[PDB]
Amino acid sequence: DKKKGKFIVFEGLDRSGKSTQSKLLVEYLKNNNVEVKHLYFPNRETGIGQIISKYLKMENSMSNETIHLLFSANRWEHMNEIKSLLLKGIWVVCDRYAYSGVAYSSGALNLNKTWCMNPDQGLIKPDVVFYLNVPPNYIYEKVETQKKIYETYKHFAHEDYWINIDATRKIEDIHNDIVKEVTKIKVEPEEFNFLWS
Ligand SMILES: Cc1cn([C@@H]2C[C@H](O)[C@@H](CNC(=S)Nc3ccc(Cl)c(C(F)(F)F)c3)O2)c(=O)[nH]c1=O
Repeated sequence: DKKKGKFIVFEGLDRSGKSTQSKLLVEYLKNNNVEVKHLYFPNRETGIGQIISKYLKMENSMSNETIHLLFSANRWEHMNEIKSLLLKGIWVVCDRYAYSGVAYSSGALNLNKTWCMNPDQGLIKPDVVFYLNVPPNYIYEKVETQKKIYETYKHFAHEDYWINIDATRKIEDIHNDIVKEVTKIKVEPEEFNFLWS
């Protein structure tokens, strides 16, 4: 029944260095003989993710609710896999999750926050979210849009699982900070928890 692996999500704006730091953490975990799967959302695992790619390339004109639900569906299609890995003691490091879903739809597309949160209710909750904080300053690439998304990400800032990381600092120092925070996580197995608990 118990979750044995740890689940770490990285969030942040498009440029914030999510993928660099997530890659570095994976490498650190592996170097230490911790088994780990590196995942990212959205992905192209099935046809759901293929439609999402066409959206982001602005090749289709999909409505805001339709795309929002495809992003959430792409997370749901991964829950079996993520549950099974964590049950086995394999850690999961994931680049973006439901927090992106809410921040981008509610920030960029002006969808109601609660409506945006609902379809991700019940997803596995991560142990920690590292939010790679880079203030936006001078699809979605316009700084005003980035600022809207930045503002909505603040909806999560007060939560205990949410770890703000100043991602303007040196790559090595960011990595050391993330390793420092990972070493604080409880080592013992625990019950699975779920969004938005
Ligand atoms: C997991 C998730 C992510 N996002 C956004 C949209 C996109 O998936 C990501 C922001 N990064 C982007 S838009 N990268 C990007 C930039 C340019 C281009 Cl062309 C592309 C593409 F190749 F995918 F099209 C991708 O975060 C969402 O809006 N909702 C979600 O649920």
